[PDB]
Amino acid sequence: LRVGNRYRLGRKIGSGDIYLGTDIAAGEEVAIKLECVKTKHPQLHIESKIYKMMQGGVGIPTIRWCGAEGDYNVMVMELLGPSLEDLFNFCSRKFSLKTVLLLADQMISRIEYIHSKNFIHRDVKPDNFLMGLGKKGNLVYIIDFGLAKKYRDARTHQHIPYRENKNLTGTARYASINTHLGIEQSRRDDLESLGYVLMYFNLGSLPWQGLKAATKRQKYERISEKKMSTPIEVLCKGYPSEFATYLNFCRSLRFDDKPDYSYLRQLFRNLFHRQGFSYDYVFDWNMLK
Ligand SMILES: Fc1ccc(-c2ncn(C3CCCCC3)c2-c2ccnc3[nH]ccc23)cc1
Repeated sequence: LRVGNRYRLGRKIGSGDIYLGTDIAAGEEVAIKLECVKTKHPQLHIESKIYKMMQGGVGIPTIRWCGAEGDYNVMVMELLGPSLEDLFNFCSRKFSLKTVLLLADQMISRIEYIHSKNFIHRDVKPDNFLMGLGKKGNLVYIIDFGLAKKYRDARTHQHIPYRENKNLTGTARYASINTHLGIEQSRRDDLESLGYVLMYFNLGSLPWQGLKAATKRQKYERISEKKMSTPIEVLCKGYPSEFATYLNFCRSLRFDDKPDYSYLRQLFRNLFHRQGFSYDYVFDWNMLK
């Protein structure tokens, strides 16, 4: 079907829904996200506004086209490759220290860029980072701005107020302690969540993963409690101290503190150099044959 002037829609990729497509005119594959014009909760146009504000940043996917066609609102992106969850599954849920550290360097940089554009992400998880294709295959991208919010006024740089008594909107596995306590999310929270993602890659799972409970809200209570009763030195036992030092620093941040991103990158860089690794972008999955 003839989306825009110059895009052919293909079959679904996964999860509105995501499709493979072709830029017929340029001879490139693309990713297409459709949303029905009458949902109860229209979101794509809002998301697209944010993706547009992010454009030009390293590892932000490039919008080809937004519009509407027939029954649908439409956004078209340059094609990207598999997520970190997909590549983690493909690697038997085991990443080397070198791979974790290569990813951590880029991942901190993307969150910092988002924050520079006056937003917080609030769904930092392996599924929302994708590797590029082709020439861009060494580059980690971030996606999914459906849960994102402005944390300061674009002009006045005025932080949003400290609020309580909130819901847990994102993914519970990687959520911050302050999020479980129902406190308003800020920059520190995106970074703490990254901290849990990194240990996830180290361990193959997290200790509060796979808790049975009867209801959903009961399951979140159980995750919260497990997190809050698992000291950082226990979570990180048997891995370089840097993972612990990073999570402790994140948990020390005040609501409206600007994180020292540079310090966090330097932490993992120094570890990287002590191990004698080279920044040559050869991830575990590149060595498959
Ligand atoms: F305009 C957009 C087009 C696609 C997407 C998207 N959402 C989710 N994904 C993937 C689907 C496969 C599982 C992992 C998440 C995409 C997506 C898929 C492929 N290459 C892409 N390039 C940019 C986003 C995206 C988001 C906005």
